[PDB]
Amino acid sequence: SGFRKMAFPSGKVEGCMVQVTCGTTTLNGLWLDDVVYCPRHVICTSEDMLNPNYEDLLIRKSNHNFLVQAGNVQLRVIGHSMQNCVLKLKVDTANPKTPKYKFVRIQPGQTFSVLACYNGSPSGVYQCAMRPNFTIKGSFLNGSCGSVGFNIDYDCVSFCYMHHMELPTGVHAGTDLEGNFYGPFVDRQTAQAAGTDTTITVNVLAWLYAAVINGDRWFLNRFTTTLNDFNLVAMKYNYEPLTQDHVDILGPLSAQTGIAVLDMCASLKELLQNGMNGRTILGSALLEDEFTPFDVVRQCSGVTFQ
Amino acid sequence: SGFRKMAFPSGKVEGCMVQVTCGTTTLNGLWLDDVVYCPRHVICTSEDMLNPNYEDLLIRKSNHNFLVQAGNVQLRVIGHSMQNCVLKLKVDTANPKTPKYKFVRIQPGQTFSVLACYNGSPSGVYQCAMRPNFTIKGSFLNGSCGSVGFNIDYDCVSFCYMHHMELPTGVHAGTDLEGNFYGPFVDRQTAQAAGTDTTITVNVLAWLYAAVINGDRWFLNRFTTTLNDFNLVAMKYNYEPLTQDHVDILGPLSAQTGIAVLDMCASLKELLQNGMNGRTILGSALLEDEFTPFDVVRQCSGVTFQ
Ligand SMILES: *[C@@H]1CC(=O)N(CC)C1=O
Ligand SMILES: *[C@@H]1CC(=O)N(CC)C1=O
Ligand SMILES: *[C@H]1CC(=O)N(CC)C1=O
Ligand SMILES: *[C@H]1CC(=O)N(CC)C1=O
Repeated sequence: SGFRKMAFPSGKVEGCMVQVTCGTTTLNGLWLDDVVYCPRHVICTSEDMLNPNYEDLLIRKSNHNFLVQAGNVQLRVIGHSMQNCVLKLKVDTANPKTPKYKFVRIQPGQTFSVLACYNGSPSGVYQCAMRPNFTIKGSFLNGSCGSVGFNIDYDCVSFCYMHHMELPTGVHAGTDLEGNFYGPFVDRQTAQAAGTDTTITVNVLAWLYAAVINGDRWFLNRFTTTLNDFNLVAMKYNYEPLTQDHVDILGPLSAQTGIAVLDMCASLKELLQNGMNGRTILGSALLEDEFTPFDVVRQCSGVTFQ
Repeated sequence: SGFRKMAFPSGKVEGCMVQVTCGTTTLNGLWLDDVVYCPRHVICTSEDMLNPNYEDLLIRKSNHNFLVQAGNVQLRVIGHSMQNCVLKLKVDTANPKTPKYKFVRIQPGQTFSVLACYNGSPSGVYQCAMRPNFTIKGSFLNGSCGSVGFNIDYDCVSFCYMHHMELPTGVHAGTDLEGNFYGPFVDRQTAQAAGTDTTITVNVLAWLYAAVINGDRWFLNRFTTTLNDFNLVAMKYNYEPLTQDHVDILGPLSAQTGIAVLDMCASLKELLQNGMNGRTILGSALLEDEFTPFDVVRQCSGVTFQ
């Protein structure tokens, strides 16, 4: 037993990370088959990034202005094109270590692992959640753009995120692997505001179930509320409203622990109004919303991957 | 910027994990060169584990009673021996993916990554700290024994931990790769008590420096204390005493931020007596002691590995 903010094993992703240089700008790219994917602002200079005209900038570039290195092995660029906010560089070699993979656009509240990289080389791995305002609260230094986020399904990698920028507020924004930004952000250096960040209620609930599974039950109370009246309290504290799909997703956690979703909601209700009063839950003095119901089930049953 | 509890990339370790079976007991082993390392309680039955006589049990076993699988590839066991609490199985094949590696016995308070495994297959990765009482607070289910903890130094893996058992209290105990337990635990199913768990003061201090680096400075106060008088407060709250080596290790964090170690100690002093009063620091409502000074420097400068 025990409970940890666990990330997916990163081995299959390490072998896909390359270093992309264009001009004096260097960042990370993702090498699958014979295509290298990277942020298109790699073609920007320091001055260009305030008001970049990407089509006009991309015109001045030819295949040989792009240097791609995979460790010590040089790749040769044969074609290049812009798909939304990512560049696709066709190279002469297919990545031998290309894993079975898929591109996926995740939804707010889902979780994934980030492999933070510099100069094409892997630095560290952490788990995080797509916030409801389509940002992530990550850990990125200069040079980490093109680092990717991913899930693993047995032997299959699902790439869902590419890092593009840090907002003046210290949070992080990026795209899917087709280059569409998550959220209303653009790849230019201007003031851009994220919305109100809210708490992911269904994840908190999944975490309470994890805590019951692991011996923390002090917060269980003898009260039963309704969905309307919980959501009425939820909205007051900047919590995402709970819907029926959310209750359905929690069904197996309900079944394994004998506690109805609505009863768990009533416990959360009380913590929101009264607080935790110094106590802790699974080690934490705050409510935690970076585990999905699937994460809890995976962790508490020991799902593995190739 | 930002700050995350980051783990090391696990790729180099994934390729070393095999599945070891003896009788009906299956667990994980570590395959480096032509030796497989695993917990010796693999040779125990369900009844044996209360009062195991390992030498007498190991006598009834021969090379062919040990089945080692690396994915679908079977390994053949040629020799076998017991070194303290680990078994060493000599196999006929050297692991092709053997990375440059070293065995190391870490000290309490150092951190490392755990690759949690089942049936020889990688499940997930998390960072943790060796507590001062030589336990770790991990996330392990039945079948995870022989999972290992490790650090990476550029292209070199430092194995420091092998998982052996969960205590009746829900915490986790294990050995180095030479089979010596960390702490006074034995590999038998009896009540074993860990000592008092204390907080790792030098790590907390490193984390305060990280927080100053990332914009959290509300806890900075205009007070200066002495080492004796801080330690006198430290011991009252179950904090590890601070020594001069500890102050020396923090020197570069002091230099980069302009804040003297002793001044930071005085800030911590106040949080210990007064609390955080609802506020948070780097996202957390508790003081955090699972980052070493080296972790903070690595994260805040973007150190990478092969
Ligand atoms: C993994 C491998 C693959 O092609 N798929 C299809 C959806 C996977 O899920
Ligand atoms: C990594 C590779 C190796 O043999 N060493 C010696 C200490 C390392 O640090
Ligand atoms: C990485 C991401 C980013 O914004 N830059 C500046 C050009 C990088 O190099
Ligand atoms: C893994 C670790 C442990 O104690 N067991 C029971 C025999 C395992 O199989």
